[PDB]
Amino acid sequence: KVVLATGNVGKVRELASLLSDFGLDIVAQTDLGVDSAEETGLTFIENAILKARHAAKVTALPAIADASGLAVDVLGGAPGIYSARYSGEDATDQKNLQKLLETMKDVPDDQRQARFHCVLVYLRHAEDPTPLVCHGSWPGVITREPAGTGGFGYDPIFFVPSEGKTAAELTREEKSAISHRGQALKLLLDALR
Amino acid sequence: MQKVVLATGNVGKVRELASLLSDFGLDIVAQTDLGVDSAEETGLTFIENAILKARHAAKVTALPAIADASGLAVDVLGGAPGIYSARYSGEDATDQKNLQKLLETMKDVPDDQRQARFHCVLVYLRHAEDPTPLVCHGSWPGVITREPAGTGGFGYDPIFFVPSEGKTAAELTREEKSAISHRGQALKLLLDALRNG
Ligand SMILES: O=P(O)(O)OP(=O)(O)OP(=O)(O)OC[C@H]1O[C@@H](n2cnc3c(O)ncnc32)[C@H](O)[C@@H]1O
Ligand SMILES: O=P(O)(O)OP(=O)(O)OP(=O)(O)OC[C@H]1O[C@@H](n2cnc3c(O)ncnc32)[C@H](O)[C@@H]1O
Ligand SMILES: [Ca+2]
Ligand SMILES: [Ca+2]
Ligand code: NA
Ligand code: NA
Ligand code: NA
Ligand code: NA
Ligand code: NA
Repeated sequence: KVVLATGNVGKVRELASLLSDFGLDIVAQTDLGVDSAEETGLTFIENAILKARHAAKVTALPAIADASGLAVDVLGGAPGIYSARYSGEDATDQKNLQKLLETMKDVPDDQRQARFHCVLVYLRHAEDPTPLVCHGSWPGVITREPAGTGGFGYDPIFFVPSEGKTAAELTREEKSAISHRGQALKLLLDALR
Repeated sequence: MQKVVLATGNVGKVRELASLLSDFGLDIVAQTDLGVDSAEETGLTFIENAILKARHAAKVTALPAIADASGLAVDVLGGAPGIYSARYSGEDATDQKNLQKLLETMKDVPDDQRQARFHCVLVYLRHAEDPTPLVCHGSWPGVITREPAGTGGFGYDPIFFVPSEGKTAAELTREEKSAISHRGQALKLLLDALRNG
């Protein structure tokens, strides 16, 4: 039994069944009454550990967490670890991507490079001194208009060159095969076996 | 021109890190030379403690920083001393006091139950608040001896037998240890990450 230490349904959709396929019994932290951890970390790695640790503390189960975000080159890597609250704590996925959009409206078509980052952590117990920490990243280009209805977050404005479409235009299987998250997950599963 | 602070006060670690970082092309300065005091290690993992030490140095000096958090995990002791390796014998701890304590602790542990592993995490931070530090790790299995042997290295090396070599970590040359240790492995990964960064 392993707790999935996220409240993000888009993350759950991209993780839970692949983890199950692998052979784990996955429980969403909300089912177990785990509230949101304080994300006080300055890096994806530290925040992923904090969220996994918070869930492992509450439940006494091993935990997997995901800290991820979008880094845009012209913005010096923003919104980065502040991706979820980019437009404030009114923030929704649509409000965040539209702010990003508005922010980049005068950025030339050839300067819109970006990269998604993902750190996945597996903690055997809350105080595991050697958690499995796996990361992935995924380069793309920020579009000027959203396209596609799949995925979540900034997916409609993230053009994926290798696919010739945005992340939201991919099927879930396609996106799982190549994303920052799918790359990290492959490394995590390798490490687990 | 541009310096990188080595965020450790452990001379044994400096001896094992500085020369390859210099060969790579980094201008390395030990944090003590810049007057940096030891950070408070409040982390529960090697990775968190390596990040905190790198960040403290980076903040104090305004230079990129590399830190190492490492320790010895003994199976029969449930992984102790672990992240508490440096302070194992307490507030007066020295390498010899720490290894002798561990010795004494393991006195009645049978020969087939003395397995252990060194762990190393190295971190590189461009700035104190770098959201994506380079984080590399290495581990190295061995067996705890009953008596110290060898004078090389530092820390618990005299009591860490390495089955592949048929001698303890302290009986290895500097070159032999760097080729196979938890730290040699992590450092080459870090150099690879730095180049490809
Ligand atoms: O902390 P948890 O509960 O896991 O949920 P969260 O959504 O608050 O998670 P983060 O702090 O890790 O927030 C990261 C964000 O990065 C964005 N993001 C992460 N992965 C994404 C993906 O695959 N596609 C689009 N956006 C993604 C996401 O929409 C948020 O803006
Ligand atoms: O924190 P810094 O300033 O780097 O110095 P420190 O010596 O306090 O560093 P740690 O908290 O990382 O302590 C780790 C320890 O693990 C031991 N250790 C680490 N690497 C070792 C090695 O290669 N051989 C023997 N012992 C080692 C070391 O002697 C300490 O007991
Ligand atoms: Ca969050
Ligand atoms: Ca220390
Ligand atoms: Na979002
Ligand atoms: Na989201
Ligand atoms: Na220690
Ligand atoms: Na030492
Ligand atoms: Na070494």
